[PDB]
Formats: sequence, structure tokens, C-alpha cells
Amino acid sequence: MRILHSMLRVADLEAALEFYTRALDMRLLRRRDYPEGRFTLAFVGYQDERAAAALELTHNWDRDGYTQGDGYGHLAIEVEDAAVTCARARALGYRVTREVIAFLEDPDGYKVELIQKGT
Amino acid sequence: MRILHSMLRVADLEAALEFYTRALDMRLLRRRDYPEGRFTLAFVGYQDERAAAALELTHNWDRDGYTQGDGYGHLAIEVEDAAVTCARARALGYRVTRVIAFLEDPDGYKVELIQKG
Ligand SMILES: [Zn+2]
Ligand SMILES: [Zn+2]
Repeated sequence: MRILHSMLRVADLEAALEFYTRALDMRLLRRRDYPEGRFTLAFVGYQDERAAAALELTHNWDRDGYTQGDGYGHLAIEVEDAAVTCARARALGYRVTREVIAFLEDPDGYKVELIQKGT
Repeated sequence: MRILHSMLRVADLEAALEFYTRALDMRLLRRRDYPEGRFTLAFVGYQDERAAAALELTHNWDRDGYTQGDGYGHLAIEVEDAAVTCARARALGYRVTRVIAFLEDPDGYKVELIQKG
């Protein structure tokens, strides 16, 4: 058995993909529209889904935002240098909650934990 | 770069660990109390954290339950036989909601089972 992915609902799919690709160097693994269900999915990550865990992003066409709650914690990502990742995210105008570990917020306010490689 | 883990806050850490270890065959990778912060965390998964993504579970000592929103979706797990894992989860008393299936953990977090493939 293996963990395949976490799924997060996003108010704006392209806004979410722009963050994961620019701030986090992720690649779009697959993307599909479901008019029958009025939703779109995008899988993003680093390796192909057959090799590693990915992040699934869902946008429901009939929604403009979601209730977050305080149950969901964060997504942790291993990075080469947390300070460079942080500085780049701030340069792109993204919220850096705390700044070797650091925390980013995606456009929907989901927290991303940056864990510098070799910790 | 790689995804290390998702983190979820649980009302009862023992109840969460019984689900993840017995219904989903996960190994308890590590567990640590932090008296200074009045919380405990546990890491669960299949491979060691250096090789694959894990799941982090947190319990805050001063909390009895968490506000669950509709933003967080689910955690998907690859299984050898979805109908077998499903039936075992049911045999342990866990709910199986509406080859892919959906389980609910003790806090109501959804687990998507995807048969390998
Ligand atoms: Zn974490
Ligand atoms: Zn999924």
C-alpha cells in the first residue's frame, strides 16, 4: 500500500495552479473537466503518480470559496533551501506565515510546511 | 523536491491510530509528546519518511474535537484489493461511505481507496 494524494478544494483552479507551479516548482500531472458533475480536477506534483504522492486540486463550478475549519493542518514539502523558497514566494506576493522550517499559504489559505532537505 | 506528509488534527489520538494501523495497515512511524505546547503528534505510513509520504496526526491536549470545513477533501491510498480493505474496515466497525471506495476515519476525515492498477 502507499499514499497516493491529499485532495483540497480551491476557489480558483488557475490561481491555485499558478501558486503550486511558480512558488513550489510542481508540474501538472493530469487535468480533467467533468461537466456532468460541474467540477474540474488537477493533479500536481514532482514525480509521476505511479512513483510518488501528489496533490489533487478540485474546483466545484457552483462554488466561489470554502469553509476551512481547524481540523486540516498542512501539506509538508521537502525543499533544497527554505529561505530561497520563502523569498521567491514573498517576491511573487504570496503570504509567508512564518520564516530549517518555514510556512507558506496558498491562495485559498491552505498552509504549506517547507522542510529543508536534510532535517 | 517531494511531498513529505499531510497533517490532520484528531480529537482522540488513540482512536485515530487504531483506525490507521488496523483498518489501513499503516505503521506508527513515530510519536512524540510536547508538554511545552500541550500537544502530541504521531506519524503513520507505509514506508519510512525518507522514502515516501506519511500522514501526521496531531492532538491538542486542550481540545475535544475540531471544526471540520468543506475545503479539505480526502486522503487517497493505493490498495491491493479495495473490496477486501473495505470489508475489513467494516468488520472493525468503521463506516464505508458513498475500482474506488470511501472510508471515514474516527474524526470523519474521508479516505479514498484506489485499487492498484
Ligand atoms: Zn508537518
Ligand atoms: Zn482523490
